[PDB]
Amino acid sequence: PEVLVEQRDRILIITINRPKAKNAVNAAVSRGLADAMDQLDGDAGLSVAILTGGGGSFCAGMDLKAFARGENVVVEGRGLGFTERPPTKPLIAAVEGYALAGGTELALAADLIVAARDSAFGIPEVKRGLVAGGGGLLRLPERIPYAIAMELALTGDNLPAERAHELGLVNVLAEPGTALDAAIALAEKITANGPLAVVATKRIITESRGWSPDTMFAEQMKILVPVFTSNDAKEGAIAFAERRRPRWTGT
Amino acid sequence: PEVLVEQRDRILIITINRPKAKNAVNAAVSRGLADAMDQLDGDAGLSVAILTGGGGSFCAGMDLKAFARGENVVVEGRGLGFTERPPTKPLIAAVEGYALAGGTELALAADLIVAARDSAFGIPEVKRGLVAGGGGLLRLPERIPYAIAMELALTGDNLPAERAHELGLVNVLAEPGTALDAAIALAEKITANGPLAVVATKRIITESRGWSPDTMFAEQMKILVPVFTSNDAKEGAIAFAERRRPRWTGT
Amino acid sequence: PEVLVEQRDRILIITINRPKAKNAVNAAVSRGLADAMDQLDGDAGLSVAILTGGGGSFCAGMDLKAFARGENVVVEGRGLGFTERPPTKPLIAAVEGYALAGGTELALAADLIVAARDSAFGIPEVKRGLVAGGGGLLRLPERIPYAIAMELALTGDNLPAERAHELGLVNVLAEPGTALDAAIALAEKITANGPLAVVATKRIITESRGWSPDTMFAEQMKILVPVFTSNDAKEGAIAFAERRRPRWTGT
Repeated sequence: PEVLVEQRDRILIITINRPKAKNAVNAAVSRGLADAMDQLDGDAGLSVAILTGGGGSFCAGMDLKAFARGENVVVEGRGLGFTERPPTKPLIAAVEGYALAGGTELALAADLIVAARDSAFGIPEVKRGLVAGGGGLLRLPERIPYAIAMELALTGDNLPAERAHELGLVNVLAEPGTALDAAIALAEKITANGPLAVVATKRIITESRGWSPDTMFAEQMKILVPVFTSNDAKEGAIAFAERRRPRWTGT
Repeated sequence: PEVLVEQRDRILIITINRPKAKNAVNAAVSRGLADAMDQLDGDAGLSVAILTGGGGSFCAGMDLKAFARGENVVVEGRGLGFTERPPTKPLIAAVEGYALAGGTELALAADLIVAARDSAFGIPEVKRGLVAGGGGLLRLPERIPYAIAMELALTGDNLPAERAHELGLVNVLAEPGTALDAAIALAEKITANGPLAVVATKRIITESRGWSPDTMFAEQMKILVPVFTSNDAKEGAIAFAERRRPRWTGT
Repeated sequence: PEVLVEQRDRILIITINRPKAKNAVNAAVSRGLADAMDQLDGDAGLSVAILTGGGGSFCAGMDLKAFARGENVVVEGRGLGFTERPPTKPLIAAVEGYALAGGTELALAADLIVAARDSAFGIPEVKRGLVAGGGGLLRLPERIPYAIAMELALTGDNLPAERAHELGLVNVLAEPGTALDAAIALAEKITANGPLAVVATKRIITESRGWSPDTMFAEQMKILVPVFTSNDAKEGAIAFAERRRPRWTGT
């Protein structure tokens, strides 16, 4: 299987299993990722997903051999796996080695990035006379300073993970080989919080980028009201009062 | 009094005076803050305000006890004091200790933040099954890198002031206990500049976020014309020519 | 000549030649810059431009003496040289010494900034009772953290290049006196990539700021299709396959 899926408590671990091809995205991998996100969002037993690449490399981008023969790597309505339709639940990318071109675009479509100190990002498409069309040009300038995003886009240069951490692209710098365990620790903190409040918090942040300051509080209030009337909200207050862990139901 | 107000030259010092409750915002504090901003903006003898919390702690958020009994902490049209209606004159937050939840949202509604090296920010609402609705989810992603804002929102973790300074959230790192004096020095630099030009500069920056590149220069020009025809503009030129301090009138 | 223009391979070097006036922009310099950009964009033999100031100083802003006598420094439809109409090809600013007021606004209207370790930026207009109207208030908050942009705007303080590099404003920190050579190295990396893909990458990044997430991929696709059907795209693939340098034609 070109994409491996493992359930661990409330956490879905998604592993691109194409290491001899540096985990490049073909049609198989693209469909596997989309299915994995449909599983994450559709299963009430899951809170967070982690995306990683096996064997020490995250993702070299779209498979060039598969692009050559004309495979349908881009699935209409999802893009490269999920670049044009990110999941509603939180997604963490855990990055070893190279995440280049489509690979950096997979990481950008996640919410959070955990990267080994020796890993690298980049969008080298222009070096081949191409353009990064998986959302890298639309998200990188919103994730790191605009001029740096512009530089990486125009040169195709690598962005080493230490610099990406300094620029705010990488949330956690991990020791080489341990990115996945650092992402699990981050995912376990997110799963310990209120499922409805977590999904509503991300929804407000992502959908507010297409809102207007005119109407930002009004729009946000519609998302807030179901969380504040939720059973979990009452359980949260009782558990904090009794100095114990809350037992979420997702209602 | 739950909010203390002091006039020092052209600077208004606003102190939340509820230290045994960690300066949490009840109805009293919320109304006091709104009044303080109305005083700042309405008094021609004032240029800048500083918001701080007494006793070594900025603000623990909305008072939970007051939220429990149903106090009207949120005043319609202002939010938590002023989160939904920031003042037109510059506001500096000086942060000792913890600024959490609503407290971080008060700081975000200011223009500038001075923070002690040992202070911390955070929005831990999701840990209780709630969501930060005082503007934290709408401003933090515009103040620090998007992924970091997302991480703090999803985990509820603390953001230590040193990191917040590295991320651009904190303007000045102060020695512990001295945040207020560092904020005064920053406020005194702002008050030395042209009052109309200062108020117009902030107005252009804040209102440009809801403008369109199509019409950005046109909109900005309408704000520029009164400042450039102002008496202060002529006084600014004369004083620089004569190598002396300008005497602003605010006209 | 108050603006010097030199062609070196595919790189246009634009030097403000007014060093006794600290390279301040008068009507002459403003028209020279606009002409230089028309040359860059109109000549198919050029890929990238560098803007610098001769003698160790980038640009002190608009010439005050020329503003005093009423020269038309701002040319309608271009602003200060090009602040209101940046070129379509990539522009790099190489900064020695001071880049203040209009000077920082010239640098902001570029795509990339190379700055000597001992150089400084700033917008001190408010210190004279004026406002920075050359785009500094509209671009700085999109280039460095919002609160820092706000601080520099309200105080007029200098932003030293080392800090500007930490904040993401400066792409490359250069040794003092060597900014121009560092900018050439950066320009040479950009010129080695596909001309159409480079111009299309910048166009997507700049025009996406005025797009909506609703329609962002649709808008981007219209720019992508000519690059992907281009002769250069095929040459890029052949050259990478044969492990040799691609010979771009710009078609």
